[PDB]
Amino acid sequence: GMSNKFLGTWKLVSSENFDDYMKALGVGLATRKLGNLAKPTVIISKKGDIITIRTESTAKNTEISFKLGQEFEETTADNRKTKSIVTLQRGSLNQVQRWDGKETTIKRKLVNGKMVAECKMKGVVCTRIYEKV
Ligand SMILES: CCCCCCCCCCCCCCCC(=O)O
Ligand SMILES: [Cl-]
Repeated sequence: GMSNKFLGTWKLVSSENFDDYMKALGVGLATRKLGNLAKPTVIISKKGDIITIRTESTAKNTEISFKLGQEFEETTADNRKTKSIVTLQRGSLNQVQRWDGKETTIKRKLVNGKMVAECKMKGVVCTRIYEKV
C-alpha cells in the first residue's frame, strides 16, 4: 500500500496554472481568488486500512477518508459532490473525482522528497509542489 513517506504535514510552496484548472472545473471568481491566494497545509495520515487527506487554509478546510481502490462520496472545496477513487500507481497516489459525467484527476507523487501534485481537468494541467514540515 501507500508509502509511509507520504504520511505527515505538507505545505504548499509552488503552484503553476491553478487558475485555469479552477476555470476548467467551473469555479467562480470569488472562490478562484481564494484558491490562488491560499497556501494550504495538506495532512496525510493512515489508520488501519483508511487513509485521510486533510487540507487546511485560512479560508477553507477539507477532509477525505478512504480505502485505496474503493469509491467514496466527496464534497470538494468548491462544493462539487463527487464520487471519488484513490489508486496507487508506481508510487503515485492518484485521485479521480467524477460528477455529472465529468472527471478530474489529482496525482500525488514524491520527487526528491517533495510532494508534487498534478491536477488535470479537460486536459488543463496544474502542478502544485509541497514541502514536508
Ligand atoms: C484549500 C484549497 C483552496 C480553496 C479554493 C477552493 C476552490 C478550488 C478547489 C478545487 C480543487 C483543489 C485541488 C487541490 C490539489 C492539491 O492538493 O494541491
Ligand atoms: Cl492559506
